[PDB]
Amino acid sequence: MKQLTILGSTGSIGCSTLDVVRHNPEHFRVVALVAGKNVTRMVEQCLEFSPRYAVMDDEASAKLLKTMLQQQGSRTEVLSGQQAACDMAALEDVDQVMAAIVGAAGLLPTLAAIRAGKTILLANKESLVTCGRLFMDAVKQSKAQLLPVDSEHNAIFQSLPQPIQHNLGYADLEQNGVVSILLTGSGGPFRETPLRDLATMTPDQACSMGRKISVDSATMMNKGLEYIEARWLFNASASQMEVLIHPQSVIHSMVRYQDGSVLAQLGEPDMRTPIAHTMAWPNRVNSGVKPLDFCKLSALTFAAPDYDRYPCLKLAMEAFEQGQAATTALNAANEITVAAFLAQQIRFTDIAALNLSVLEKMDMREPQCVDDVLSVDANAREVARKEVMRLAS
Amino acid sequence: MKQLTILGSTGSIGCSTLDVVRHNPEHFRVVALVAGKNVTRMVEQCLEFSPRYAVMDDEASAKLLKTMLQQQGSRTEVLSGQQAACDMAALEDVDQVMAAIVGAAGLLPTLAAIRAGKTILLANKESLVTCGRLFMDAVKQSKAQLLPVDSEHNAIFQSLPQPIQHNLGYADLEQNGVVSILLTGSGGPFRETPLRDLATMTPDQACRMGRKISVDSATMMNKGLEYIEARWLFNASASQMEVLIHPQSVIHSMVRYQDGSVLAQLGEPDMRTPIAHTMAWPNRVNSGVKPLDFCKLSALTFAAPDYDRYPCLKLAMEAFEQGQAATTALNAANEITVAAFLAQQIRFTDIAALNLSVLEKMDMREPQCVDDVLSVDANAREVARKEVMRLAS
Ligand SMILES: CN(O)C(=O)CC[C@@H](c1ccc(F)c(F)c1)P(=O)(O)O
Ligand SMILES: CN(O)C(=O)CC[C@@H](c1ccc(F)c(F)c1)P(=O)(O)O
Ligand SMILES: [Mn+2]
Ligand SMILES: [Mn+2]
Repeated sequence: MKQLTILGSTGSIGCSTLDVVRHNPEHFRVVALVAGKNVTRMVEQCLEFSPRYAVMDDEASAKLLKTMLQQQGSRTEVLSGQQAACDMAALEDVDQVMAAIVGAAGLLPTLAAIRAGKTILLANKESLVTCGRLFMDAVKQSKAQLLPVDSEHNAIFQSLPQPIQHNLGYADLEQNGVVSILLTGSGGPFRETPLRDLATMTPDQACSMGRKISVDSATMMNKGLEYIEARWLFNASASQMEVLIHPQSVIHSMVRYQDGSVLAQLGEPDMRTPIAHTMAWPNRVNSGVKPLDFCKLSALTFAAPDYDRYPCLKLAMEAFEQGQAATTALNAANEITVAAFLAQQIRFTDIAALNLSVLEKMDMREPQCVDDVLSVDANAREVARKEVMRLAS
Repeated sequence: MKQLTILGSTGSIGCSTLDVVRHNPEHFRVVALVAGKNVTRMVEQCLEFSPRYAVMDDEASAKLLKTMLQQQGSRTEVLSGQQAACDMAALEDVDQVMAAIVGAAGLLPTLAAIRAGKTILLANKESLVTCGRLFMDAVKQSKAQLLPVDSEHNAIFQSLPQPIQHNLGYADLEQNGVVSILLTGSGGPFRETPLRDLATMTPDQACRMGRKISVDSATMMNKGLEYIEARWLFNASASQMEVLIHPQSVIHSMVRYQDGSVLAQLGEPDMRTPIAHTMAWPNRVNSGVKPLDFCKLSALTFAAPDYDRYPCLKLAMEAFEQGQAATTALNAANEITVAAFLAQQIRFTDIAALNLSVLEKMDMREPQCVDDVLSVDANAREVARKEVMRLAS
C-alpha cells in the first residue's frame, strides 16, 4: 500500500492525483493533503479521502477548515503554515509525495520530501529551474527517488533504460547507451506567423488553456525551462539535449540511443497518465485515461526551432551555462514580463527582449542554498518591474 | 566479451551482424560461422573474423572452403551438414546465436540454440510461425533468452517493460501493466488501390527488398505472419494485439499501457539497429547507423487495416486460433501461391483465395515435434501446387 502526501491538493494536478487514488484504493492511501486557501475544495477532499492531516496556508483558512470538517464529523487533523507542509512531506510512514505546490512556495516542502528520502512525484518547475544543483545534490545525499510528473520529462523518463530511471542524479547517459534526449514542444500559436508580425500579437492571439503557460508556449520559454530542468534531472550536457518542434503534441518526448533506436512515449494530453505512471512505477495502474486512438490523429510532423522566432528558448539554454543565478533570474523576470504583456503594458516581443535585458543587468554569485535562490528571484523581479516601467510610461 | 555463433552468415542479416562485430571488436568474438554453399563469401568472412569453426551445407562446399582457407593459412576448422550446424548453436562457450537461417532448414539449428540455454538473436520467421508452441515450451524449460531481430518485434521488445523482456514466455502482459501490442506495417504498394483493381495487379506493380517479401507486404501476409509470431513471442491473446497501418514505417511498432501511455521504437530502415540492440542487450553499442533525422521525415500517419483489402492478414489471425498445423500450412501455401503469382500463373487476388482453399482442404492434427511440422509443410505445399494447377491450366 503506497501512502501519499499531496502537496497542492486543490490545483488540477492534485485533483488529478486524487482521481488516480479514487480509482485505485487498493494501491494508494492519502495520509496528508496540503493546500493554500481553498477551504471548500479541501473539505470535500478530506471527507472523501480521510487523510490524517490537512494543512492550509494560514490560521484563518485552517480555522474555517476545522469548523467545516468538524460539522461533518471528520477526524482529519488541521494544521497551517510552511513548516507543517515540510513536516507532511517528511512524515515517517509516507512513501510518496506529489510535489505540486508551484512557485517559490514549493521549494522547501519539495526539499523536505527529498531530504527525508521519499519518492517525489515531481510536479513543479521551480525545484529544478531555480534549485537544480542544490536539489540534485540533496537527492544523491538523501537517497530520494525523483519521478517527473511533467508530461515531457515523464515521457523521457519512460523512454530511458531501467538503470537510469532508478539512479537519477548518478546515471551516465553515455554509459547507458544514450546519445541524447529529444525534448519536444508544440511550437505555440505563432509557429508559422511571419516573424515581422510577432511584434504586434495580442494577449488574445497568444492564448480553456492557462494564460501564463499559454504565453510561455508562444515564446517557447516553457521549453526553455523544460530544457534547464531536463539537464539537471537526466544529467545531460548541451550536446545530449535536442529540442524538436512537434506541433501535434502526440509524442510527448523521446530518447535517442547509440544503435540508432529512438524510444518515444505517446498519449492523450490528460495528466492522469504521467501522474499514474509515477504513482505506480515501476509497475502500472489504470488512470481512467482514454486509450490513444491512432486512427483519429492529425499527421505527426517535426521541425527545428528557429531561435529568431524563439529567442526565449535560446536565452534559457545560455542561462543554464551561466548557473542557477541566471536560470533563477530568467524565470523570475519572465513571470514579470509575461504578466506585463498580458496586462497590455508591453508588446509580445518585449517578453524576450526584457527577459534578456534583466539578465544583462544582473551579476549575481552562484546560489548556495534556498535563501540565496529566493534572494535572486526577488532581485530579478524588481529589475524586471523597472524595465517594464521604462516601457509602460 | 560475448562469443557468437552466426547461423546463416553469408546472407544480409549475417553480413549486417558481422558489421556490428567488425565495429565492436572489444565486445564480440565469432566462434562459428554457418552458411550454405557460398564458399567465396565464407572464405572472406573466416579470414576477417578467425572463427574456430565454419560449416557449409555439404561436403562438396566444405571441401572447396577447406582448400581455399588452407591456401590463405586459416586455422578455421571446416564442417558440413545440419548436425554440425546444431552443434555450433549448442557449443559450451558460445553466448549468442544469431539465428538467421530461414525456411525449414533453420528450425533444428534454432531449436538447438534454444535447448542449449543460449541467447537467441531470432532472425527467422519459420521458428515461431510454424513451431511457436514447441519453441516457447523449449524456452520455458531451458531459460534461453529470445531477442527478436526483426524490425517490428524488436521494436515491441524495446517498448516492453523489463520484467517481460527478461522472461519471454513466462511473461504475463496484464500483470506488467501492458494492455496490448501495437503491431505496425506499411500496408504495402496497394494500400490505396481501388478494391476492384486488386484482381488485375501485375508482379511489377506489387514489387514496388525481395520479390516474395514485397508481395507479402502487398497482401499483408507479412503482417499476418508477424502477428502469429508476436503472439507466441510475447504471450499475447487476440485482445492483446492490434494491427495498425503506418505507411511511412518510421515507427517500427508500439506497446500500449494501462495508464494510457504508449511506448514506441522509431528508427532508420537499416537492420544493424535491431541487430546491435539484441547483441548488446541490455546495454547498447554503436551500430554504424546514423541518427534518425526528424526534420527530414514524411508526416507520420496511421489507419486500420481493412480485411477486404487484406484477406491474408485475417487468414493468419484465424489460422493462429486453429493451431500450429494451420499457421504452418498457411505459410507453406503462401510460398507456393506467391511464387505462382510472380511467375504469372495466377492473379494477385488468387494468393489469398488459394491460401484459403489450401487451409480449407487440410484436416490438421496439432504438430508434436519438428518432423510433424515439416510433414504439414510438405503436404500443404502439395495441396497448394495442385490448386495452382487447377487455375494455371
Ligand atoms: C502539458 N505540458 O507538460 C506542457 O508543457 C504544456 C505546454 C506545451 C503544450 C502546448 C500545446 C499542447 F497541446 C500540449 F499538449 C502541450 P509546449 O511547451 O508548447 O510544448
Ligand atoms: C523491415 N521489415 O521487418 C519488413 O518486414 C518489411 C516489409 C514491411 C515494410 C514495407 C515497406 C517499408 F518501407 C518498410 F520499411 C517495411 P510491412 O510488412 O509492409 O510493414
Ligand atoms: Mn510540460
Ligand atoms: Mn518485419
